[PDB]
Amino acid sequence: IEEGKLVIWINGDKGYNGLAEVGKKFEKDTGIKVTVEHPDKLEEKFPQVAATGDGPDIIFWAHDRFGGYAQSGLLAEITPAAAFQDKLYPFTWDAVRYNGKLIAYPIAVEALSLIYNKDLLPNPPKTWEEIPALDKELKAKGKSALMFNLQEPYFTWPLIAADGGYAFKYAAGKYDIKDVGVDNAGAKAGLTFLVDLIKNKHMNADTDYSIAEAAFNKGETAMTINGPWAWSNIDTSAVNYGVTVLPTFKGQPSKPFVGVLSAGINAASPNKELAKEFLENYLLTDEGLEAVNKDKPLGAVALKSYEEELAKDPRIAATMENAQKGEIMPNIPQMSAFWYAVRTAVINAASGRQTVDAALAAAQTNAARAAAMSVALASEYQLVQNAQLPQRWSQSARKSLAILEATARKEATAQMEAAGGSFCGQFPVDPAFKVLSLEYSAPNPDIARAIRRVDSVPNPPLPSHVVAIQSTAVDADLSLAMGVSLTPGRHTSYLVDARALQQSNSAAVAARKADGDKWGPACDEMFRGCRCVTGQEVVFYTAVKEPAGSLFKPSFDGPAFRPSWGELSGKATGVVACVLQVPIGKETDIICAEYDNLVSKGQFATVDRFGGDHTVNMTGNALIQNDGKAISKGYAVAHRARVTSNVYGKANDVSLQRLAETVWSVVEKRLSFMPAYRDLVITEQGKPFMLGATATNIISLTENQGVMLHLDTDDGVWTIILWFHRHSGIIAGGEFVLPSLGISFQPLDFTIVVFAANTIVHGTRPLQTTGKIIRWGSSHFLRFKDVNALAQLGAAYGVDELDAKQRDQLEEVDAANSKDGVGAARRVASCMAAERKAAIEAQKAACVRGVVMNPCTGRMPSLLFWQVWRKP
DNA sequence: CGCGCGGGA
DNA sequence: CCCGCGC
Ligand SMILES: [Fe+2]
Repeated sequence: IEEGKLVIWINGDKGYNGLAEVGKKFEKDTGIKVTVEHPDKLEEKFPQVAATGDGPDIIFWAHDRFGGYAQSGLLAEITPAAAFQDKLYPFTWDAVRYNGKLIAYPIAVEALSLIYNKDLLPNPPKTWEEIPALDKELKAKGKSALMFNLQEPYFTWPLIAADGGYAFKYAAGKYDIKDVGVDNAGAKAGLTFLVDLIKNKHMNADTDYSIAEAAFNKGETAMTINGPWAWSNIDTSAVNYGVTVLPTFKGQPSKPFVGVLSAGINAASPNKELAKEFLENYLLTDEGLEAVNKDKPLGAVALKSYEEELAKDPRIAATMENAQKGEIMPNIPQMSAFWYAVRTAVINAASGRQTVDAALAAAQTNAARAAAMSVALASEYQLVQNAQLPQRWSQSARKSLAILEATARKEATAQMEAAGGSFCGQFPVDPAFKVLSLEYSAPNPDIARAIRRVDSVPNPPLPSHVVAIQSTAVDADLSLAMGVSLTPGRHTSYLVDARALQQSNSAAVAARKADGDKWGPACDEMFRGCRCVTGQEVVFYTAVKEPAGSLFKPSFDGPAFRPSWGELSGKATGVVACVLQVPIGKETDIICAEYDNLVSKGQFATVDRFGGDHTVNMTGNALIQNDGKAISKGYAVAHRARVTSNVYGKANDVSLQRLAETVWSVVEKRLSFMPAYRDLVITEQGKPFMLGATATNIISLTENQGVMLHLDTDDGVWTIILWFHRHSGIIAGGEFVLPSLGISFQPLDFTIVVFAANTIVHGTRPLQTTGKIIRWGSSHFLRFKDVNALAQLGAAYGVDELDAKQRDQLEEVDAANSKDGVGAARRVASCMAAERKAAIEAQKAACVRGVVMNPCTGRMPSLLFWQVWRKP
């Protein structure tokens, strides 16, 4: 977020052009440009981006999400004068309080109303109790009294809550998540009346949003229940309609949930007073709100002065009436526990699968349990983010390791003297040069060997935010504190300022976008500034300066070591990237052999990534839910091979585990933090769906492919990429590029990079080849959605039962196809999918997890094992 | 192989 | 919409 400016995020279904006009008028009076954007997946995008201290200055969303944001410290406290607060209705301010603090400005107010056909029903009923008799009349006329969405409890809750239901008890400025109001007599009475309506055929238990909307807008039912978003559609129809107070139940008003569109201020915003002034003096005025409202209607409004104007529309007046008789929707993330439990209870009670009493008894206890576990997982997440490696660092160990490293440097120097230079395998390594193309030979059936630098330029210098560590003492400090043990005397360590790293990340994605999401001139310009580390073994540590926001979340209350280097004091270090050079031998034989076995046996699924950026082959423990009949680990070819093999059903599973474990073993010898990361993030329920004793569940494979610069947001904390070559020839380009670290390299005999793929922008330049040479690239990574879904399937059916279910589902689908054709087989699979989906959601509702994940971002931590350094 | 159908959200 | 799947 740039100082002296305002950027606003607001959903696409809003009046952003009108809002942009208010910005226009604001820029005119102040000189401060206001840019209005409507990103996709806005509800998810804001907490993900603001968690890194970036994103908009102002966010527009339903107030209920803003309590979760406040828990995460994403929002600035709002400080309106009492004179300003008087201009908005008092209950709208209650909607934007968290822990006694105002956290947003209310804008608009929405709630469900009763919508009725004036021609079928000139005087709509005041009571729910009237509706049975009224439906008898209209049934005689070939019509019905009432149709509304019965599938979503947002819609049925106003009746259920009328006589006493509630979500969480509110008291002393806080919701008590132990106190759920789902199982009291009021709730029971309301749901009973609802199910009696279905029991007496006045409503259909299958009625959903689309069925009700179509029936009301076609003149077939006299009433529906909907919000202001539905008025447009009714306005295109022939129906003469009104909007009024919801019916009472037992003389009490129906209690719809109230949603308040609100404007929050990013805690990481340099422009908080500019934001406050724009919101208080430009938007929250009649002129302001009208400009927005003319673009797309706001519905009811929080500003008393404009609401008095709008309320001349009786539909708006009714909205505010229903809203004032309703309950503000609780603004805490545990509402998800509430929603799932009540949705289940209403569906079961409407289908007779449970009595009303059993349905609500179980929703009550289930919602409370899920909300409690939700809290417990949030606190556990803080422990994993702040976890520390087993301590091997000390001042004595530092110094001894510094001696051994200094000895190894002399020995490597002497060995370089005796050989005439530095070599990685057979490849001559000279850091004075950048390796732009190079030759490989294939003298035998082993892997092709990198032999000769072909095209080069002088090697660009390191960027200024990246520093090679010269001191063996500092080398030993970081090695012992971070669980990195690179080849003695034959590696280079680097320190990278965390703030510049983040700026450079953003510049790299800016360049990729400007190029049209490809390697074009802007990405090339950055590549020309990257320093080649081809043939080197290196590690990059980032240093986060103690806040006296950010992408990185070190705990500066954790234990502190004394650095030999004074400049680390007041900072935390983490490992962002490491490049290894694996000596060809037994391990490389095993790995290459498994790739060959899996290719020959057709076990890779071929997919396209990033539109048509490149082609990628995948294997591993996927769960492809797009495949309706998938109910076990692996791609569809893997499911099939277990049944169709006439030798050994698990053969490809053995191959995959050896492949992941062998790559993992090679990496773990150098990076002892890797098994610590595995042990920390993989749950007991996730472990059977990893590949062996690793943090890998998915493995990719690419053949002479470039890849645009990007981040892998849905993967683990660290990712492993390797390359190996087949056949001889010359490759130009194809470098792996880490532009925010300012480095690139050509993979040689068997280069491996281990890096934080969710937070370091990276990519592979396109390549050109001469001869038959093939560069095979492969990522081993954690794709957490698959392990979560599989862990959930495991909890629902039993881990070992998945193969049996998978075999049965394959057989039942083949049978249908062979008997009744392709369309029948697709119908069997769709049925399987909905059965699978229901089971997964139930386990997901029970907080069953394969991996630990950030509750705020829905992703894995940006880094782990931060080490604080302090030198008094 | 292409392009259909498909799930989840 | 997308590091699937099957006609
Ligand atoms: Fe990647």
